[PDB]
Amino acid sequence: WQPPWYCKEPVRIGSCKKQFSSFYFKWTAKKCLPFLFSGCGGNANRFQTIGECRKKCLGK
Repeated sequence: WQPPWYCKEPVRIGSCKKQFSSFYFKWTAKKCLPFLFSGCGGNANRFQTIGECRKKCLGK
């Protein structure tokens, strides 16, 4: 692994009055940080558990 898209890909929440759990891979950290996603306006840097986290941005 060498870093592709995901790691440097921006965190987006969206805007509607319910939030679902998410993790984004933080590029200057080297691990995933938690947030919550609303639904109405995200991207694709969102790992559903912290075990999916490492498969896009570490080579594991």
